[PDB]
Amino acid sequence: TNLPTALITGASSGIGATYAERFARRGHNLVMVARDKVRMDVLASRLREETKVTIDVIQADLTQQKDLAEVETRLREDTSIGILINNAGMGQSGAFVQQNAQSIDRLVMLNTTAPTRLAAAVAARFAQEGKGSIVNIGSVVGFAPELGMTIYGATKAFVLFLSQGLNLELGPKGIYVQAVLPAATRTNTLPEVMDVNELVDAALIGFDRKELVTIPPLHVAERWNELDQARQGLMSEIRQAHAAERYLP
Amino acid sequence: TNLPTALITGASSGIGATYAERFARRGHNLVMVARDKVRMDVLASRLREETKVTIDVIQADLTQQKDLAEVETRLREDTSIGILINNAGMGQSGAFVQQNAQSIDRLVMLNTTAPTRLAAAVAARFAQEGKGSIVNIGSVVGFAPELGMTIYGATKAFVLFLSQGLNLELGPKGIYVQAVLPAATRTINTLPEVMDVNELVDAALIGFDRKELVTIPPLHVAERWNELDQARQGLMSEIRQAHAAERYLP
Repeated sequence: TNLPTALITGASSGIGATYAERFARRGHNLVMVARDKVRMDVLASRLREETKVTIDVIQADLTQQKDLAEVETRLREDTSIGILINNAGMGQSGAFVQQNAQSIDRLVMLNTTAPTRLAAAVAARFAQEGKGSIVNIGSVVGFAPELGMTIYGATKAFVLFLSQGLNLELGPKGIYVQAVLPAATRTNTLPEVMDVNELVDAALIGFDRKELVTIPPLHVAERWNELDQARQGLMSEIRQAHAAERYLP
Repeated sequence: TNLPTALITGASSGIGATYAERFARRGHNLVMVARDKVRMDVLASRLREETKVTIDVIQADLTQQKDLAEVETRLREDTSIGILINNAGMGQSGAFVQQNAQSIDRLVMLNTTAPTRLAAAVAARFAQEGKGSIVNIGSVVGFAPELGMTIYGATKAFVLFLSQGLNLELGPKGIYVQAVLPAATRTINTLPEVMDVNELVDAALIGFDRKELVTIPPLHVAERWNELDQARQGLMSEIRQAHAAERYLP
């Protein structure tokens, strides 16, 4: 019974909190990372009592260089960590013209820079060990510029490409890289939205099946294949020596 | 008659330097932004002699908060600037496991954070004026995780999405947002498969003058882009958010 320890960012609520509970019941030791230390301690204390696994709590604001460097160091040196859940992330509030220099910095930093750096911290050790799993939490919005969340969607397009690139680089080294792409998730005079428990349960079914790109709210799985095929179809017609004749006078 | 001033980042060499020469010959005043002030001043001096336009040179490291804030201020306050060429960018050196925390920060900052912030600096004024043009320099690598430049390609996937999002948001305000996606561009025992930077920018400016939204000069079959975008929306058309698909149900 040698289950690897799982480090999970954004563990204080929502998708991260559900991942923590899931892996703890499966028998995995945990390292919980979030900005809200109080909700983490409450959740971690309950999971210790129920599942009897060991859980380390790391308070970290991954928009800060000190906090991000501390989590990187934990990922590099803790040889027991064999699973990274790149879950920490934030949304965009308002239109593009309502955004701030501070808001743009934080949104890219948390959704793009931090998960890339955490993946880099583990990839060197994972490759030497010949095993390891990296789960990046993307978003369906990464496919939908029409939704008006331009910067958030752009960071999620980054996350999907990162996952695809890491699989091709690290897959042959024995490393499993999964992209989980939720839609609207629950993390009144209105009914809608998917329960976070259903989302993580679907994501873990793909995880156990070693699925590379997992989109639970996608009804027709073939649509993803056709998108990837269309992507490669475009690349197959790239001729780099000269511009196409439609750009010639 | 009254051609707007163009601010061009990464103007010291390559695509940025070529955009500068092109817009100066058309009659546009320029604001050149780069870290290499010596090479920029050489270029700007030559363009002043040839085209007789005015050129302001701003030495700036767009990975730095102070320098980026100065260029933001210039874009917000200089009402003569009507064109933004988001060209500043750097490549990735080595595999993912060879990357550094320092290298990752700079790669994301220069290729993603800086162009987004510069676009935001102009968009507020552009929207009030009801006109303006934003040209984001992406890359074909944004379509190709197979090329092994994972972080660089990811930033270019970011830039393309940013361009698509800005067109739908700022287009209705009268703002033109173009995505220019080069492949290998030249900025003896092998066959040439790199495009001359002059040919790349000339193709990009033909798309610019035609108000093309996504311009991929090395793409031989233009329909491939349409089919990709259609497939993208086709995937979105099958998104059902209430429950997970039955393939994830026991």
